[PDB]
Amino acid sequence: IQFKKYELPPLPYKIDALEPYISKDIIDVHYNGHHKGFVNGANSLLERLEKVVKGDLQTGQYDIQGIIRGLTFNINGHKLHALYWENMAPSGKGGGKPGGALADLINKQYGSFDRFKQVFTETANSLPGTGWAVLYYDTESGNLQIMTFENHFQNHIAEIPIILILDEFEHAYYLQYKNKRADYVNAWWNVVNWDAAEKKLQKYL
Amino acid sequence: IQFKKYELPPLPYKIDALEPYISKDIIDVHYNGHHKGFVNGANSLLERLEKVVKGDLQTGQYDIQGIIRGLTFNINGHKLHALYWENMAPSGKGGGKPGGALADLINKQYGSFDRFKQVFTETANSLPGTGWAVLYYDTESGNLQIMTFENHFQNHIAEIPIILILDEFEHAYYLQYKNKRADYVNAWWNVVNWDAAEKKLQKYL
Amino acid sequence: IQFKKYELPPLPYKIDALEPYISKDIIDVHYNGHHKGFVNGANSLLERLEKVVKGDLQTGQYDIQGIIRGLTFNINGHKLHALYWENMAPSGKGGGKPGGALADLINKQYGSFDRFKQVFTETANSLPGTGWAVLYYDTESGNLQIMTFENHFQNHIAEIPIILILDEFEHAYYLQYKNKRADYVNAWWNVVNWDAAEKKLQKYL
Amino acid sequence: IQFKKYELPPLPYKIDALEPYISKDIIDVHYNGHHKGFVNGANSLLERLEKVVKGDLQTGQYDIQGIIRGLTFNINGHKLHALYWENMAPSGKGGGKPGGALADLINKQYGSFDRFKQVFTETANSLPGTGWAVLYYDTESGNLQIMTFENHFQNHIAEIPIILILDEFEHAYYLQYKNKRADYVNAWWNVVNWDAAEKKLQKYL
Ligand SMILES: [Fe+3]
Ligand SMILES: [Fe+3]
Ligand SMILES: [Fe+3]
Ligand SMILES: [Fe+3]
Repeated sequence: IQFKKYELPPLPYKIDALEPYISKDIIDVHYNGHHKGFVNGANSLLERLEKVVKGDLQTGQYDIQGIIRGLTFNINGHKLHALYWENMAPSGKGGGKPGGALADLINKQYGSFDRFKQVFTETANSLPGTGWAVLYYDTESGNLQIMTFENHFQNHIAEIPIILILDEFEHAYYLQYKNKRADYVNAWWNVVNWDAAEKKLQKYL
Repeated sequence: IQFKKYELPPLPYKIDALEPYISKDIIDVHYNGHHKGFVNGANSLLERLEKVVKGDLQTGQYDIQGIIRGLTFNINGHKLHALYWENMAPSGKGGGKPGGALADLINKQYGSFDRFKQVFTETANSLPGTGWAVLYYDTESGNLQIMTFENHFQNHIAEIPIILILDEFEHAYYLQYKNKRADYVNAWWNVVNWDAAEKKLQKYL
Repeated sequence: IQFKKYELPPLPYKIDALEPYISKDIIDVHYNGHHKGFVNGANSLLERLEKVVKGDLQTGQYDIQGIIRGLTFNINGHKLHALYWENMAPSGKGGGKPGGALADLINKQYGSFDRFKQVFTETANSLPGTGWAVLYYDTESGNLQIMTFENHFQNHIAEIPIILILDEFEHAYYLQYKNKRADYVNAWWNVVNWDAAEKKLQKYL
Repeated sequence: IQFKKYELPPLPYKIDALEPYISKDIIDVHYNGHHKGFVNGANSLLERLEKVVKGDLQTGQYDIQGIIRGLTFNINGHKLHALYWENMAPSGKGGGKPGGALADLINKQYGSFDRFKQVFTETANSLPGTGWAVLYYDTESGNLQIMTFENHFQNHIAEIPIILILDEFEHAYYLQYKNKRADYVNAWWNVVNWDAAEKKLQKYL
């Protein structure tokens, strides 16, 4: 008996494909260092949890909250980065405005893409500390719900899909933007994979 | 322009259907008081967010983190309780053991339902403070991942479905069990809607 | 080598001394059940941490984040309740308005005690989930800073003293007020130990 | 009526005084960028809270949880960095081992400074995400309690003094160590201001 392990997905493009918005130096360590670290961290914790389940680690030889909380940290660390990479694309394929159903929903709920961009940027910059900014598609209400995560595992909304995702941990921009997170946020719009976003949304319509 | 509002789902059974495991007094206020409060809280915050989007509330007339964080609190409060009600059933329909694919997965990953129950109960009782204990079906790895939430919005794992959900806020058991949360957890197994659980799991296989 | 253990302080009054604002039934289990549970939880975790330090628990036989986070949960659980009991007093000795330096500071920063009461009550009721509402005396700025804690260990401000403390976990009022936390908050003002508060403030002036 | 504003304390040394353990480039932006940002953020929120108190911002023109939570974030951001700067010193004045009462307490509770260093380093590296690692002096138990903070405001222990403090946000080491936080932690021991630590501890004995 055991749990299936996680696997680092391949990057959808070269590490420099996002320049000049996000330097290849950032992407390189962000993917090969940070993301890989989450896959590894999640897997080692799964191996440890398997031992708890099998009884190879008996009472007093583990602290369950440390394992469980470490798992939500690493698993989300992996899942969110995997979404992050696929949510971006080199300028041209990336950037611009959304079309199809996504654009329609955005207009109905925010008036226009231009307004949405403002509100999202504003909400992303209001995030106290490290975390993420995402646009959910609530399959229950049909609302494109904006949300900011603190760390990788706090503030998520249960079961619904992430359509737009922006990494706000400092390692996602520091080497290039230093402490100017807001400039990184502005630059990020230029590599958003709107087509992938529309494609994902379609799956829930 | 606006967001669609949330609606309190009807209870799947009478308020006393879960006795003697969970008194009708608890269920009554838990549903009509607590759950309804989340729907209302979420909706009023949505109305407020609409005003921010439309500009009826201008700069300096709102604190976005208060709205956004209040939304994750109330929206999850609503969604999780909605899952909670459907995840239980009067003794007979509720309780017992799971069958089908769910039982198979449980045996492959935990050895047996008996072991799973132990590990879940142990993990649920380790929760520091109020929150939830859930069993996820990770569509990525195929793992039935156990997790404890702190409050309604901390520790969730992105996008994956909740198969089993246990409410651990004090209002879910205090009136009947006082501070003996562990006794409430033991009693809860008797009303778990395993059929609904198998049904939900099937949807992702 | 070892760490000193914590001790449950004696209650400053009889368990019914706070009626009719907080029933003796609540106080009884709140002190003998909940508070005692924190002292015990903190001590057992300290014993476990001692074993990690001494090496009796070797690598792979513990998950440090579980121990450390369990310690902040239980230690604060103990400390905050200890402050809570001393921050209240039977009607007469408790309730009313503050005098001395505390009253003056309140007037300078909030205009009046009445205004302060309003803002504090408003802030306490805005707390999403379980936790606490406190009035700090920031020794750095001299500000009587209001704050809400989520659970027992989130949102504290480093090193400064708590002058006013209100428990907002459901077990502090459920048996008597059920889900009407706001009514409990209003009733609480009637047992606030303003003299003890003035006394504590004096120590930092 | 109003609240007193916070002030950025002057750096205790030149921005390059901590090299080669922490580059002057990091210190420069860490102090002039990050720390200053917290003082400013705290003050603007205080100004806003004053308006809520005075009534210049009426109902519906603010979201109290956003103000209150933003205050704990920024105030701690300021206080913790202020402690951080004073807790370090150029090599010579900094680094080495503690003496006096601090050393004795460390020996009684951890066996030796060497063991303490190991446990602290281990605990600091276990921190999931950004935050801090601190050594508290619990005035209640007399325990030198280790703790890791998540972000600037989560996991603190009420009212007790911080003797040792290590910043674990990525901006404290990224420019020099990139994602190798553990190497930064090892290097940090070389600039710990043990004398200041002993001095602060003395105040509570
Ligand atoms: Fe990242
Ligand atoms: Fe509930
Ligand atoms: Fe309590
Ligand atoms: Fe810092």
